[PDB]
Amino acid sequence: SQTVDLSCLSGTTVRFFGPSHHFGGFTPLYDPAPDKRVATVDAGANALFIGGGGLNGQFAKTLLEEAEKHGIRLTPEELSQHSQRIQQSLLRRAVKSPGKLVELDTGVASPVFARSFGFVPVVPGLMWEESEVGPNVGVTFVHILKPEVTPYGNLNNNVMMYTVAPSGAAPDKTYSLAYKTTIAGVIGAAAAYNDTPAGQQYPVQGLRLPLLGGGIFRRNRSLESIGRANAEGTSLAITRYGPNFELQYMYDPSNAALHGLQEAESTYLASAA
Ligand SMILES: [Br-]
Ligand SMILES: [Br-]
Ligand SMILES: [Br-]
Ligand SMILES: [Br-]
Ligand SMILES: [Br-]
Ligand SMILES: [Br-]
Ligand SMILES: [Br-]
Ligand SMILES: [Br-]
Ligand SMILES: [Br-]
Ligand SMILES: [Br-]
Ligand SMILES: [Br-]
Ligand code: NA
Ligand code: NA
Ligand code: NA
Repeated sequence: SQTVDLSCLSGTTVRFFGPSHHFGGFTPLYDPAPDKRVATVDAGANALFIGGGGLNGQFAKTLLEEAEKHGIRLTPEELSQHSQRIQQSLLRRAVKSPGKLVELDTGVASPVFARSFGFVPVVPGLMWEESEVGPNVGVTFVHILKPEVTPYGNLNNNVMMYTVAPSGAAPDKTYSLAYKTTIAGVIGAAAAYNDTPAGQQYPVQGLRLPLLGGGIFRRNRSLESIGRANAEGTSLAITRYGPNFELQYMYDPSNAALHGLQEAESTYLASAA
């Protein structure tokens, strides 16, 4: 990988991953010997389950494999239904206190989650058409994982996030608004989490991100337009919340997130001329 500080993100450290040793080069969600706590952001489904294909399926696999090692009986179907129930409940609570981090009651049982939070920057569907961007867009969840499903048994791998990105089929104007809102929810939820009691003990020191909306959600939208939305949304979210953590972009052979940030960086260099 290559790591640089971006002036257009107020000096935030960004790590751009190259191809991994794995088939297809995909970046692992969690590392075997991390020296800081990097929360990886699931490109979630509108229906809020952990499962299915792509990156969301890789999160399911990671959690299911750790559970199996610990002798926890947890099927993919149980994980899908459970994570959906938890996150539906968090979404309901978050919509009732929009723009605030909300926490699920600690009395709720979970085989995977020790503590769970939700955040909507604005009520989904209030400022855009759900028929265009899709349901539940902009919600981000933060989960502290139970030790028994924490990758490598390493405490620095005990936080995941889960975010619902807009559909690429939406018109440009509303897509840009929904996308910027979504990135605000990602950075804002993590920054807010770091101001909770749980976050004092387990601070998030980096985010590991895909290009959100860049998989099956993009439909016929160009990766270029999505990289531009990500660069603008990330710049704005960092201006709002001033997070201390670094950003990492998982390997993408299109380099779409990278290209969006490169364009914004050069523009920033020229902003006084
Ligand atoms: Br690797
Ligand atoms: Br490592
Ligand atoms: Br849905
Ligand atoms: Br399933
Ligand atoms: Br709102
Ligand atoms: Br909605
Ligand atoms: Br917002
Ligand atoms: Br807390
Ligand atoms: Br996607
Ligand atoms: Br944009
Ligand atoms: Br922070
Ligand atoms: Na759905
Ligand atoms: Na599945
Ligand atoms: Na996504």
